[PDB]
Amino acid sequence: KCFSRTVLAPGVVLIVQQGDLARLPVDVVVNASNEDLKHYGGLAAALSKAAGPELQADCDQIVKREGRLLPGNATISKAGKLPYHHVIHAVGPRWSGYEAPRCVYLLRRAVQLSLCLAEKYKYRSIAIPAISSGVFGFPLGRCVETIVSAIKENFQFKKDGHCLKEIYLVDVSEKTVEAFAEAVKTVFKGSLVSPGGLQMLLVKEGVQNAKTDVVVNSVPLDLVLSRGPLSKSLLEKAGPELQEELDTVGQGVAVSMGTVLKTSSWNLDCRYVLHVVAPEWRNGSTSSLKIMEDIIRECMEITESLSLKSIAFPAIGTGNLGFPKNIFAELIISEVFKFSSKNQLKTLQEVHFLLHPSDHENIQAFSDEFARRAN
Ligand SMILES: Nc1ncnc2c1ncn2[C@@H]1O[C@H](COP(=O)(O)OP(=O)(O)OC[C@H]2O[C@H](O)[C@H](O)[C@@H]2O)[C@@H](O)[C@H]1O
Repeated sequence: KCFSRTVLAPGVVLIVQQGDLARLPVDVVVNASNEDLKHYGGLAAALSKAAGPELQADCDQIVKREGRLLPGNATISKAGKLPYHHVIHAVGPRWSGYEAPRCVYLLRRAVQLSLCLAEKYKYRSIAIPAISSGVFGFPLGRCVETIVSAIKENFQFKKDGHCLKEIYLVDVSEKTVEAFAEAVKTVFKGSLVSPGGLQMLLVKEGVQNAKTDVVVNSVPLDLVLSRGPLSKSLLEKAGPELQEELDTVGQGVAVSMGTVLKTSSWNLDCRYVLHVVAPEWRNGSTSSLKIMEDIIRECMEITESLSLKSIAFPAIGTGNLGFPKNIFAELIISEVFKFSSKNQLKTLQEVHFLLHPSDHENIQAFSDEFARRAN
């Protein structure tokens, strides 16, 4: 039983249907999974059954070679006896009344990530169930608006290249599908304040011209500052004494992934510069998403321990490391929120976002997200 049919964009159509994810006319289906890729209850169990042990087997090996996933994550496995080659496994969040927005955030990261994945393997049709709604507790109303919002933003934010044409939104119960069809109906000043007081300023200057107490740079494993365009602009403006200081502070240290080192500002108008070695997008890896949230937390954390009052973040990793810009905007914003609410800060009160005037995708990404957050 089909319900509605909606156009997103030329060639692309969103279809709410009733049906069984096991037997559907699409390239790939999305599984509501957990952190271990274990499929012991729910639909994922329905899927495992039909697929046979092959389905679990690959998962098990995926979990032993890449390790457990975390909420807000998605990977891709063999399908076994299913009418597909692959299943996309989306690990949605567990639902908590207190951490609502972070839950909304992670449910949506999962959906976004799973669209990325299907797009990577060039699929042109996908089936998505109401992830999280079952045994992870996510109230059916918010769950499905979030999924639909996620999908909208996928085609709204960058039209530039897309393999997907058919997105099915599925379930076997009639009410979940009613939700979905209601959800689709509903779905179709750069300055926020978190609960605990700290505010985030959208700012459209070169990072070199920033005037905060702390500024973050993104830099490679051997710490040369001349390579990336962000690093280059700081190097140029500060003086070469920043390269000399950085190489000397990172002397006795086996520079790894998620490494943060502090230097003084020289020519620059800030007091200190935090230099950070950000992870490659690696296709949206679990690691990449941890390590980056961690850097973000550490730089704010450090800053509170220096008793400083303000810090300037650029779109780190959205250049050569290949982070889809929207995903990042929304990664760092969540993290500033999550962090501010959970701590009682004494001196940190202002996170600025420095976006090059000529970087419209980054200006765009952060605006849209700021708009949602003020909405
Ligand atoms: N002057 C500026 N002011 C503000 N933003 C800027 C500026 N210049 C560039 N951006 C934005 O800055 C963003 C980041 O661009 P990238 O410099 O590649 O850093 P990355 O974090 O992607 O990683 C690449 C580096 O790290 C790796 O180890 C590589 O070896 C490189 O050294 C882009 O969105 C720019 O639009």
